[PDB]
Amino acid sequence: DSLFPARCWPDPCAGITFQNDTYVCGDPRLGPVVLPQKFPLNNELRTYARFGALCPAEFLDKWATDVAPNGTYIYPPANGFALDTEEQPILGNATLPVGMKLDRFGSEYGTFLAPLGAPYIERSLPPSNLNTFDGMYPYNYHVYQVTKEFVVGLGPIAPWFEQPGMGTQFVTYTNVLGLIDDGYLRRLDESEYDEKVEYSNPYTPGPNQ
Amino acid sequence: SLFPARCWPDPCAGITFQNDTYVCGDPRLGPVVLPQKFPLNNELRTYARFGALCPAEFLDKWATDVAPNGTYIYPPANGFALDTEEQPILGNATLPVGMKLDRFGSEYGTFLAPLGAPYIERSLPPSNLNTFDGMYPYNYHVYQVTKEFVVGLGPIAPWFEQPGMGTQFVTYTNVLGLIDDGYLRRLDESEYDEKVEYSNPYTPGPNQD
Ligand SMILES: NC(=O)c1cccc([C@@H]2O[C@H](COP(=O)(O)OP(=O)(O)OC[C@H]3O[C@@H](n4cnc5c(N)ncnc54)[C@H](O)[C@@H]3O)[C@@H](O)[C@H]2O)c1
Ligand SMILES: *[C@@H]1O[C@H](CO[C@@H]2O[C@@H](C)[C@@H](O)[C@@H](O)[C@@H]2O)[C@@H](O[C@@H]2O[C@H](CO)[C@@H](O)[C@H](O)[C@H]2NC(C)=O)[C@H](O)[C@H]1NC(C)=O
Ligand SMILES: *[C@@H]1O[C@H](CO[C@@H]2O[C@@H](C)[C@@H](O)[C@@H](O)[C@@H]2O)[C@@H](O[C@@H]2O[C@H](CO)[C@@H](O)[C@H](O)[C@H]2NC(C)=O)[C@H](O)[C@H]1NC(C)=O
Ligand SMILES: *[C@@H]1O[C@H](CO[C@@H]2O[C@@H](C)[C@@H](O)[C@@H](O)[C@@H]2O)[C@@H](O[C@@H]2O[C@H](CO)[C@@H](O)[C@H](O)[C@H]2NC(C)=O)[C@H](O)[C@H]1NC(C)=O
Ligand SMILES: *[C@@H]1O[C@H](CO[C@@H]2O[C@@H](C)[C@@H](O)[C@@H](O)[C@@H]2O)[C@@H](O[C@@H]2O[C@H](CO)[C@@H](O)[C@H](O)[C@H]2NC(C)=O)[C@H](O)[C@H]1NC(C)=O
Ligand SMILES: *[C@@H]1O[C@H](CO[C@@H]2O[C@@H](C)[C@@H](O)[C@@H](O)[C@@H]2O)[C@@H](O)[C@H](O)[C@H]1NC(C)=O
Ligand SMILES: *[C@@H]1O[C@H](CO)[C@@H](O)[C@H](O)[C@H]1NC(C)=O
Ligand SMILES: [Ca+2]
Ligand SMILES: [Ca+2]
Ligand code: NA
Repeated sequence: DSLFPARCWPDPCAGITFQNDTYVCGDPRLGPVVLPQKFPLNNELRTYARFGALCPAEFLDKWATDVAPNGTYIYPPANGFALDTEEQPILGNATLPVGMKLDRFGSEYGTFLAPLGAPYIERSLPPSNLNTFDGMYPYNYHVYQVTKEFVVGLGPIAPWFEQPGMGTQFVTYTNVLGLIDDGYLRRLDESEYDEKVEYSNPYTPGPNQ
Repeated sequence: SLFPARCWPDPCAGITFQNDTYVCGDPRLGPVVLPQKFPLNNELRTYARFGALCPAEFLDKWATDVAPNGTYIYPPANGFALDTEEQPILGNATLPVGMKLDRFGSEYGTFLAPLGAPYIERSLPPSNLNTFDGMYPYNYHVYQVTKEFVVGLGPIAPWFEQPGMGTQFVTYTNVLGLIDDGYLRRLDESEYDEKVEYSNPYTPGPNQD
């Protein structure tokens, strides 16, 4: 393991402007120095090489507008859905059933979720989505459960940010907070997603029903 | 917990013993011994193999019979998730050279997932963890694309008491054929035992010209 690929030593942070010691190389775009060590977060991050095989400045050079602190991450086209052979996004409008569990790295003003437990690398997220903004939600990780059916854009996640992607994303037409407001999602606390059976599916009916 | 606590005292009630080393002596219920090492143990960390059901309940719901002659019933539309009009969500997509895929199953089949996808994201029955070739414990195979080729690519519908919602790659030619024609190569476990080997070096960064 370790924070950087072995090639990056002895100066892995060369080219990075230090800003704040909470983050890798002092740069919030490179995510937090400290990573989760409890289930399920550690399970979702077990396959996560933060910069792939790149070093920090190469990673920022590739995926952001500038290695300097003013550089912003560039996001994939077509809302990050994987593209078919004709460059069109693969997705469909789909009804999320009551009982389905969803999770998300990001504030509740966002519109992108994944099925509960998807690996971080399946989400094609940059390292900064693991930064903590509310101490009640370390690593900006939120878990929800569908309390009333609603329709979302549903489809595969394109590779991005030096990761393979290919999770499924749910792109909502109301942001998360709005969906909670209107009774479509409820928040789950950690006791509701800390055992294996709580990842299983009781709501989908069988073929013989 | 192998069985949900609700199934005690006698979880194997209704199951006919057939073969030892399988849960309740029934190969449809998968092996007793589950994988002990990364990445397989990472892929099964969220797997409750019957959900909240007891073995006979699970077979009654998902197979044609609890008796040994029962066979698992599979989801329609080749297991793709369905949109609000009951059409499968998928597109034809080019898999790029370098992409890593994996699969629980034999090389005569056609369904793969992105390397590292959780077992519950694949909506597979317990018997896809059965070992048929000691060279491949749990029938777990990993591949890398060596020449680009087109697959059906889409979200995985929930089935078998699991949420699904990984992405599946549905090949037009079985795995063995694709290896033989030079589209896939087999990976040794040494080639997927480190986090960096799950990252993506082949997808290019956005154009900034
Ligand atoms: N296996 C995974 O890891 C996986 C990844 C992503 C998604 C999925 C999910 O798998 C589900 C399908 O399961 P199934 O066992 O049918 O897959 P697979 O093993 O690839 O087989 C495909 C078809 O090819 C035929 N055939 C396969 N072997 C032989 C053989 N030795 N001899 C003769 N014919 C054979 C047969 O029609 C079979 O149904 C589907 O619902 C899908 O959602 C799994
Ligand atoms: C690094 O900066 C943070 C402040 O960052 C802001 O607040 C975060 C919650 C998040 O919104 C970031 O994106 C923001 O840029 C410092 O956090 C403060 O730390 C002081 C410690 O003296 C503490 O008193 C305050 O409570 C913190 N402020 C907030 C708003 O939480 C942090 O200390 C900085 N790191 C270092 C090493 O100084
Ligand atoms: C599971 O076992 C069966 C054999 O039947 C079981 O074992 C007996 C010793 C006895 O205890 C029975 O009551 C059990 O039900 C295997 O089926 C045999 O397979 C071989 C090789 O393929 C074949 O030559 C025999 O004809 C088969 N016998 C029958 C009755 O079909 C079966 O292969 C085992 N399955 C697994 C996954 O191990
Ligand atoms: C598939 O098998 C079931 C169950 O078979 C019985 O139980 C097994 C464990 C073993 O002991 C078999 O030899 C048994 O016949 C069949 O279910 C029927 O179960 C009823 C229950 O009242 C019993 O009366 C019958 O005799 C069985 N039916 C027959 C013999 O026609 C089931 O029929 C089998 N599969 C199909 C497609 O019918
Ligand atoms: C995806 O493309 C297939 C056809 O792709 C060709 O055939 C495959 C077997 C494989 O060799 C590919 O590399 C080829 O490019 C479409 O299948 C056709 O669909 C139409 C209408 O749905 C049907 O009438 C044709 O007979 C199908 N062809 C075959 C050979 O079955 C498929 O529709 C495409 N899927 C999407 C979502 O665009
Ligand atoms: C972004 O900022 C660049 C200059 O940043 C400064 O120089 C670099 C080398 C670092 O030392 C950094 O800490 C400094 O703040 C500009 O050259 C560039 O044009 C700016 N980008 C935009 C889009 O304006
Ligand atoms: C999904 O629904 C939204 C809102 O109703 C609509 O704007 C969009 O075109 C639909 N997309 C598909 C693929 O049906
Ligand atoms: Ca719990
Ligand atoms: Ca290795
Ligand atoms: Na070096």
